[PDB]
Amino acid sequence: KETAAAKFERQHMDSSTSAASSSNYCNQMMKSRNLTKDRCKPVNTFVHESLADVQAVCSQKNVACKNGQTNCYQSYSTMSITDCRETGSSKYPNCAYKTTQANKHIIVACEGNPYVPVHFDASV
Amino acid sequence: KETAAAKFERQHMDSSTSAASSSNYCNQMMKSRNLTKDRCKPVNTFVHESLADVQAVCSQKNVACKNGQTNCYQSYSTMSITDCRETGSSKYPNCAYKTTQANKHIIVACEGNPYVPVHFDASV
Repeated sequence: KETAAAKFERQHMDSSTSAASSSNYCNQMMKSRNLTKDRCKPVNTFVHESLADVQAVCSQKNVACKNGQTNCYQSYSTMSITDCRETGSSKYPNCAYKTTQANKHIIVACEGNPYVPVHFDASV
Repeated sequence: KETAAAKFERQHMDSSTSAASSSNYCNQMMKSRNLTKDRCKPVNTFVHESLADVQAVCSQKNVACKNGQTNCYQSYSTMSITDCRETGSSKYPNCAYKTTQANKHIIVACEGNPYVPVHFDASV
């Protein structure tokens, strides 16, 4: 039974390399992470920093979450990210995404012991 | 000097077939990849996925290695593989193998900068 922490890592961490290198990064990554398996997940962000650096966000700027909870944290620094968004013509089972690389702060919800990210709330 | 990363590709990649389909695959491959030179390597697994799909596993689910180290990673999806296991009546230099094809999650050990597969740990 996947933990919320593990889910975060499967959906949002890609510490492989510092940049999405290819226009097809999202198509490959979305599939390699199980996010085109039953339906196309429409929108997803991958963060290209070390796990340690992303976990450290949980001791940075405390902010409200979109849902009203107060266990969210904004990274003090910007991070290398890739935004994956399904195209307007994408239709399961041939999921198609446009890849956009950015450097932006991330906002995560943190929970548990160890106290780690369990939800990606936004990039800013 | 063969790198560890190139050694893994020699010993464990074979992105040319979708499977095995052929009882003689391991007899041919184990020899062809230099795995029967000094002895009959007793067990070995080949992966029938792209090189980028196997290298992407080093950013996938972190799991303990069988030897207790921490640098092993399990694929989120299943991958086409072929296990090769030396038969009971195999005698070097005439190494003989049973060929079994499967679709299993793979577990690899990753090392280096760039962080790449260097050992095939297990399939599950």
